[PDB]
Formats: sequence, C-alpha cells, structure tokens
Amino acid sequence: EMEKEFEQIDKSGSWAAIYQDIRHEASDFPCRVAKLPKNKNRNRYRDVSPFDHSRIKLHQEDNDYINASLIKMEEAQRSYILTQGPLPNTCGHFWEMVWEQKSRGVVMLNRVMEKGSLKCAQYWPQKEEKEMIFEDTNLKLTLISEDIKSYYTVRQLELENLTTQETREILHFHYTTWPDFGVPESPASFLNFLFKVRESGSLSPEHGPVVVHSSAGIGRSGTFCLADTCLLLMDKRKDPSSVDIKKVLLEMRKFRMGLIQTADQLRFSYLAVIEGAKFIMGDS
Ligand SMILES: [Cl-]
Ligand SMILES: [Cl-]
Ligand SMILES: [Cl-]
Ligand SMILES: [Cl-]
Ligand SMILES: [Cl-]
Ligand SMILES: [Mg+2]
Repeated sequence: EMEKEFEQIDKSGSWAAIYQDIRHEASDFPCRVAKLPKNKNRNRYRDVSPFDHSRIKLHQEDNDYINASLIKMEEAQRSYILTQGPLPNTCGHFWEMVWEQKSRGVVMLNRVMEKGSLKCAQYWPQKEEKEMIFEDTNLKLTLISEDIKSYYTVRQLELENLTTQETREILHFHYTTWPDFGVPESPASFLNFLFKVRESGSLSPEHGPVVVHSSAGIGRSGTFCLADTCLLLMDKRKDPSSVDIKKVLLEMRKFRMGLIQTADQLRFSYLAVIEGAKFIMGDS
C-alpha cells in the first residue's frame, strides 16, 4: 500500500497533517540528565534531547553526558546512534563516544557550511597533515584517505586513544549533495549513499552502532535510519507490503525524539523506501 498511501496523501495534500499526527502520537519519556544545569552547553537545542532510557553515556567519571541516543530496532536487527551535530565544545565527546561504542562508521548528511550558516563543527581533519587532538578526551584523529564522488565522499580516518596508543579506522560517510532547503528531488543518490554505507559493513552487528548525526536547523539523520530500517523490514518480512513507515518511525521515536524533522522529510522518506524497495527487489 506504500505507493497507494503516498499517492492518496500526496493528492489530498495531507503530508503536514500526517506528520503532525506522528508528532502528537510520538513517545514522551524523561530527558532528566539532558536537562541538568551542567549540561546546558552540551546541547545544541533545548528542544532536541536524548531520553534518559536510551541515552549514550560517555565512560568519563566527570560528566558522562552526551546528546546521543541508542536506537535499537529489534525486528530489523539494526542499531544506530543518533546524535546532534557536533558542537565546537563536544567534538572530543563525540569521538570519545565513537571510540567507546566501537562504532565503525560515522554518517553525515549536511555540509559544515550551508548557505553561509554553520551546520555543525568541523569535527574531522580536512587535511592529512593536520591531525586533530582532542585533549579533553585524549584522542587523536587523522585524515588518512579521502574518496570524493559526485553525491558523496567517503573518508578513512584514524582514531587513536592516546592513553593506550590503540588506533582504529573509522569510515566517515559524508553525503554532500543534500539541498540547502527541502529534501532531494530524487531519492537516487540518497539510496545509493545508503547502499554504499551498507556495503562498507559499517552497519554490521560486528561493530558498535553506526553514528548518524544531525545538523543545525533542520536535521536529516532520521531519514537515513528510517529508510534503512524500513528496507531491512521489507526484505525480511514475508509480506513486504506490511511495512508501515509511520509505525516504524513511531517505534524509532521511542528511542529519540523528533526523528524526521519536517513533513517533506517524511514524504522524501516514503519516496526513498519506495524506490529503494524497487532496487533491492529488481536488482537484489
Ligand atoms: Cl556548531
Ligand atoms: Cl525540509
Ligand atoms: Cl544538531
Ligand atoms: Cl532527525
Ligand atoms: Cl517532532
Ligand atoms: Mg592536501
């Protein structure tokens, strides 16, 4: 019914109303830790906080707080860490989380600067010879390689725990062609980017959850996980047409508030899961 509904909703013009309905029905759990006075500067927005139940804790004694949630989808058998776009003061925390949660990939869907606005801190080194050292979390990050394609860029970064000198390779998947405003006209490059992230094995049970982060203004980390989880479901269930994107989204929203930030992203999501289920069906 995916396309049937899409068409009805699109024809009747009820996207904002359908999106609003999800906002009203979405889970509401406490974010006590996120709201503590000491963590005011660790949050980009007071309106996007991690629920206490699913928040990612840093293994620091001082303050274990970071604005990030573990989204665990049982049926799809996929975990993701959804976090806000790093802040200038939270980059060491961000990588500390990447390190501690043993993540293999970091997924980014914004450019650091869009239309003259800073969307998130420059949290990774853009130059191989200029590595970054986060002294608060005692970690070093070095750009190792960088493969730049049309719609996206994959980078190999090296994360080093200066305490132990242990090093790890993190894949940075940077989708760079997301429009300044609105959602992409076509879910083509988005889906390709997703299939590429999947191919790296970064979403594999063998690693910690992939970290997908948001960006200032209207974030889009949610689309990536929603589309990805939906496809997994269509491919795993007997009846692929039994996959309810709205229900899946509500399920994810039980782990982090606000996933899918606008009606357009919800529509774009319907779209991407549709075309994508097409590929994974016709090709795969
Ligand atoms: Cl920022
Ligand atoms: Cl939008
Ligand atoms: Cl953000
Ligand atoms: Cl989101
Ligand atoms: Cl919302
Ligand atoms: Mg150079």
